Amino acid sequence: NEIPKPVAPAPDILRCAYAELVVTDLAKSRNFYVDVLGLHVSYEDENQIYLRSFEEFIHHNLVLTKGPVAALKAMAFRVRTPEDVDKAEAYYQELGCRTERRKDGFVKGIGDALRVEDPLGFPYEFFFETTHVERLHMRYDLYSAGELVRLDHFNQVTPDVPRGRKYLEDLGFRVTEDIQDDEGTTYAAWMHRKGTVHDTALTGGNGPRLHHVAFSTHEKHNIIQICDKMGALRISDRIERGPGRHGVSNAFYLYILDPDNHRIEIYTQDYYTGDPDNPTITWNVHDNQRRDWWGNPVVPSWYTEASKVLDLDGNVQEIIERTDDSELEVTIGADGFSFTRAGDEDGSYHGQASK
Amino acid sequence: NEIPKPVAPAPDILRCAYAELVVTDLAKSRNFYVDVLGLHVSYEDENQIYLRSFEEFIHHNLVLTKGPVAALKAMAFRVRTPEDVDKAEAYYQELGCRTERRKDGFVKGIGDALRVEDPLGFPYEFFFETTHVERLHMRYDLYSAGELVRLDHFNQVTPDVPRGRKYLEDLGFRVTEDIQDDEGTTYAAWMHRKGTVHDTALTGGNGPRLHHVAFSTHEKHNIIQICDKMGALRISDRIERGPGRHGVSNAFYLYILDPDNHRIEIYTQDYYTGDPDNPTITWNVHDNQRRDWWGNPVVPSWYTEASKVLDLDGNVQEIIERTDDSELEVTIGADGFSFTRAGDEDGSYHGQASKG
Amino acid sequence: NEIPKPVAPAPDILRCAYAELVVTDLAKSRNFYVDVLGLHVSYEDENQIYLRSFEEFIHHNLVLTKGPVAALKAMAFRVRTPEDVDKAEAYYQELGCRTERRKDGFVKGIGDALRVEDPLGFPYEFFFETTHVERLHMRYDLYSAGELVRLDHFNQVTPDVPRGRKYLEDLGFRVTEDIQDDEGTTYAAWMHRKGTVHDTALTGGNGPRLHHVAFSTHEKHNIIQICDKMGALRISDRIERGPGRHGVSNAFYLYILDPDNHRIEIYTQDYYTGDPDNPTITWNVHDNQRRDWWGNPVVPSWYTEASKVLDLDGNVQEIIERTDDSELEVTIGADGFSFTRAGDEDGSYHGQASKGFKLG
Amino acid sequence: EIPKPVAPAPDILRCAYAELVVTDLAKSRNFYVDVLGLHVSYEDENQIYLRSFEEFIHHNLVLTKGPVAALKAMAFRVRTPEDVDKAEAYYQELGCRTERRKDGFVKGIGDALRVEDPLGFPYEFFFETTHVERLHMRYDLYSAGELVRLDHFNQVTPDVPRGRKYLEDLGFRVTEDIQDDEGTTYAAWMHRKGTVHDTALTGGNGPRLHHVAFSTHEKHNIIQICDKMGALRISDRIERGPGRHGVSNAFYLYILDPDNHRIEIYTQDYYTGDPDNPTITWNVHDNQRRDWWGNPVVPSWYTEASKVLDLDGNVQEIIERTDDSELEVTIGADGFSFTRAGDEDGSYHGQASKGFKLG
Ligand SMILES: O=[N+]([O-])c1ccc(O)c(O)c1
Ligand SMILES: O=[N+]([O-])c1ccc(O)c(O)c1
Ligand SMILES: [Ca+2]
Ligand SMILES: [Cl-]
Ligand SMILES: [Cl-]
Ligand SMILES: [Fe+2]
Ligand SMILES: [Fe+2]
Ligand SMILES: [Fe+2]
Ligand SMILES: [Fe+2]
Repeated sequence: NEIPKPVAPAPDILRCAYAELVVTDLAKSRNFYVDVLGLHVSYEDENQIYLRSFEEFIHHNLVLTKGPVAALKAMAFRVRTPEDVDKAEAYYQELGCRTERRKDGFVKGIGDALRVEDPLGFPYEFFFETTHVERLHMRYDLYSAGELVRLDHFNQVTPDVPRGRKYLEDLGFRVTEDIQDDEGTTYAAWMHRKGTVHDTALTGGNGPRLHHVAFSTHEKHNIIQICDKMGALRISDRIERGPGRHGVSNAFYLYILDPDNHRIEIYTQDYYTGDPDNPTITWNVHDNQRRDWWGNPVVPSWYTEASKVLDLDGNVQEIIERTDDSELEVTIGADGFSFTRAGDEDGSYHGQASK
Repeated sequence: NEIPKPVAPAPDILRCAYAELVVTDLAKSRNFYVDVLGLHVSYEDENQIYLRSFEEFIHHNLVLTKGPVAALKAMAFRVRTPEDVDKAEAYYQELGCRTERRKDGFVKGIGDALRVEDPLGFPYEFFFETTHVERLHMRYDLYSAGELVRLDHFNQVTPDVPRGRKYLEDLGFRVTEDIQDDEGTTYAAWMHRKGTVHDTALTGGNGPRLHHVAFSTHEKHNIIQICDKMGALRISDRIERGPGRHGVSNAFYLYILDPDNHRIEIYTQDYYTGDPDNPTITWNVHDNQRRDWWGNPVVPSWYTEASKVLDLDGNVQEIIERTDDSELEVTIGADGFSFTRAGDEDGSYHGQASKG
Repeated sequence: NEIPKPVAPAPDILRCAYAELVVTDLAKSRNFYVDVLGLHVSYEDENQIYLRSFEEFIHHNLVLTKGPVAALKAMAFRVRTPEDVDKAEAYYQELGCRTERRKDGFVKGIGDALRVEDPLGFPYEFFFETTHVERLHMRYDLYSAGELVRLDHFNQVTPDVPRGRKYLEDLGFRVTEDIQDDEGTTYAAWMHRKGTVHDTALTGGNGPRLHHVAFSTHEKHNIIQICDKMGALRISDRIERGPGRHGVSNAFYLYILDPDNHRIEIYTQDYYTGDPDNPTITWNVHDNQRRDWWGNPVVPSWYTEASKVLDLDGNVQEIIERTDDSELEVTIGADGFSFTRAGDEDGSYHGQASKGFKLG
Repeated sequence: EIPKPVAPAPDILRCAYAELVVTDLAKSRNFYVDVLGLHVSYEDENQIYLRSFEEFIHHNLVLTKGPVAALKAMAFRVRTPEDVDKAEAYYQELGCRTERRKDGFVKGIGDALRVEDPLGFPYEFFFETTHVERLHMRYDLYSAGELVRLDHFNQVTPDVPRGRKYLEDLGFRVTEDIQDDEGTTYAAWMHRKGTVHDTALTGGNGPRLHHVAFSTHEKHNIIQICDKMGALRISDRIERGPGRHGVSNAFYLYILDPDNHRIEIYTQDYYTGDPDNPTITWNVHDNQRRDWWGNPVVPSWYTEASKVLDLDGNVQEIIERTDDSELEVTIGADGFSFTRAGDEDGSYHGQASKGFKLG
């Protein structure tokens, strides 16, 4: 059942670059991503909105495409050279995956691009060529109190984390942190190319589903302001979880829900991982500071809800149920538990979440 | 039932000044307030620790007094003149309250002071005279990433909020914000002298009990650091609620628990209330943004748990039960309700707390 | 030349409330205060713009009034009761000052108001009645990265600081901080009613002139953002001084210049002064951490330039020259001196400013 | 011209640490540990080894007691052990003096190569290093001014294009630079790790070390360092700032250690890891290029820098810049700068911005 390593060389992946999300009401989505969140328009028409963060120079970090069923259509990684698109094609072909190459791109402002149904059922895109736009990094006349400054990562729900981890490691992603138990189950892994804690991450669950797309801010007060704004707009019900400090990654975070329930994380101030012997951190699944360092409870919807993903024909990918133990069940379910201090019943929670 | 307005003039109260808290293990409490929270020691011996915030010049903002039963011993307000302590004494005597006056103070660093058992059963102190100490407001060589800069307010649990409110208004406190419902019930009120949202507040519940004492920080990141530090110390279980943004008050906040479960709020960035026609804001009790503006749920312990208070002899005040509706029950209990948008079923909660 | 204490009781002043500035080009001024700084419009027409801060509930904190000569037309203080406007009139009449009373106000959204040519030549207004507006304190859908949240203070240039200080003390302002030297000269004083470091302040120099109006932010990053935005708009030449940490007041600060060179300070995180025995802090004029705690030099324009003020007829008040020693001259001038550490030659400056600079 | 070797360049990850010679170890310890809050990895009577809050390698700064304060080595970590062999072959082909120590020059570094590079600078290349407790979640230690990473070095060298070409051959990519309309280069910034820079060249007499830079999380952390220095009554050791840079867009501060070694505190520059990352060239007369808010650049910033040592520990001879001086063309008596290109309003002629002339 393992995914064999191709003999063909892996493409040299720089970073996560953009996501294409199918949305059902383009105007409602535009209000969320432009008016609430302040992303910058790179192109729009009656069918699509192309958006970028404050410090981006490539054409976009987010494409909103009107469609009948809300879903992730592609999660796109930029590769180092044009020849790396050829490498990506040969690599996935050797893996036995369905691939589609468009020499003029799938979306505006991207050139030669390869989309694939990857071995975990996810629609990945690889591209080098992209239309450069004005880098807005010093446009403080446009800067919002909640400004989103970079695209940081994706998070994928998949049933077998070790299987997916090994596949991503072969593609050159390096694991930085993970969550395990003493019995040897892996519940989640984080992995990177660009020298932050992650470009993508695997959350154990029924999949393929897209858990979230994450944008960063400069400072913690910028995340606070997003929350404050949502309260002023009386859409606080769309704040799912946070704001908090993560255990894994050490980042300050917030999770919010778009009009189609696509989950967006806002994230800041993780650490440098670019050294090849970067120390890998393993948390125990029962540690109540692993996800929220302050011990705040993880709402069940965070574990159970995630976005559909599409195949290359635009149809929804069938889901495979996780057979490994469930993080939700072992921590906050009827027979779950967590601790503040390992071995101490004081500050422990049994069959219950924290707080 | 109503508390009459005295003929005697009310004392001119400046602000909340300090609390004296009884604690059971002086060493454990010191470690919390000094090592974890960073408050500054004005004086300490084997029985008491006198602590002050970064910007304070009066002797202290907090006195920890070792004793057998953890409780509030005195909540103190400073008055404008020495003659206002005379006014306070005559005022509470007309109210028929027990009073006790000491020209040399009850605690170190306070001179002529009046303590009273007020009409709600709380131990109030009024004083003018205090020993000035080094104001540490520019001692950035001492400044902590979580620095507590000022004492901001107290919050009192009392069963009948309107009764208490009228009494505090006659005493010169002005109501800035409150929480009511559509059936004539008041659940909470905030009231001030110094021109911030409050110097004290009333929370409807069984009482007298002390809900919390609140200290300010300069910035929101200072509150975040307190949380981060508690995680590093592996004492995140002592974070009760927050961090968040309040609806009422608009302040950024955090609630933590000391070793005797006394609740401390960290608070920043409320607004100016010093004009006498300052607009009074009333929230509906079912508005899920009233306590946490982001809609985060209020944990039941925040409603049910609070500190004992002492009388002037040092004995615990008997608790009188609230008969008015319970904010817990009407918002997050089995028959509770809250809304995100008034009149919208979407984003409303029936018989449970927000966010799952 | 002491100003006597009246027998008539002083009005009970709450706080500074608004300033009326005469501006020469209303559109250019609106661009600065609304588009650059983010203040909120309460009312406007062809002649005036009425602006308020994020947390204000009275009608306005600033009125911009088109006129031929840019100047301060009124610094306004709110009093506690309607009766305090009568008290103000009686008080200033006893002081021998010219006064003008308008039962329906001088500017929109203010009711019964008294304006006075005060003993230092400044146009003060006292009022209680004002039209309440929507308080925007939780309108985070409007909140700017540089949001101005309150009006904090005024600062006045006057030739004789002790004379003015005594008069303001009789009026009920308490001095929180001052700058003096060891030879009896007062260079500046800060004084309050509302329980912050100040509602107004006196800066020694030729006057009457208005030094600045100050607005506060929530946090230091908000002030940084104003600077950053001015850079992006390529108007960094309108940043006069800062950003910095003050010694006096301990506030984080920035000084900028509007289209008519009216100086605006942005300010945050001073301390509580409401207790009646609040300790008064006196800094020595030669302490190089007194104005900028980090030792950064005070640009000469900060000491020399300030706005004209008008009398009740709208004519510019004549300027009276300061004869006391000049803060500029004694610190950064040719015979000037400043220290980092009292009594240490190392980190001291002789005949020049700090950090490697001299007067242009 | 410095030729491109046939031998492959070592794969450089990032700047890693500097070794600074200091004259009074206790006074230097007070500055770096007590004032700035850096974390001790090792110390004795001869040296102090210091790391930032988020570091896992042994150290980011070695303070070595010696007779003459100077930079002794600026060290870059390479990707594999074999890259140290590549460094050695590369610099030997360049004709540079090299010294190889299989067990390191300083504690907590293993196999290492030091070289006197073509610009006169003592560079070290290493892979092997002793891992230590990564303190990134130790909020019980976190100070209000916490220094979280080593970010970069800045080198003073007389001929910027000559140095830039050599660094490009070594794999560094230019992100930003400062030039004039007549083709003079005043400064260039260049990176390996995907930030604006790992090292930078400032036109001037050299070799000299301009500064070492550490990062903070947020801008308020830099403000606190200034506030703390005021409280300690050492504001005279704040040289320049705080400010926002034009070049790099980072929030910054420059301070001076007890031997006048300049330390920058820096935060919130941008991502440069894509290979077609857009370069940005600023005009030397643009008064927003160094401080975005137009604050004047203090003359000492342009004239003063640290000595550097050769592999024997002797001070490297200084070679004079012959290209135009940035100080002179901008803030000297014949200099000029502008706020808006072509606008006399907001321009400065023969003095610095904001009303000052040179002291
Ligand atoms: O600790 N977890 O909950 C994490 C850590 C990093 C992330 O970006 C995330 O989405 C989850
Ligand atoms: O803009 N300059 O002054 C710069 C920009 C970045 C730096 O790291 C520096 O030392 C100077
Ligand atoms: Ca003298
Ligand atoms: Cl609340
Ligand atoms: Cl000043
Ligand atoms: Fe994430
Ligand atoms: Fe409170
Ligand atoms: Fe001011
Ligand atoms: Fe630098």
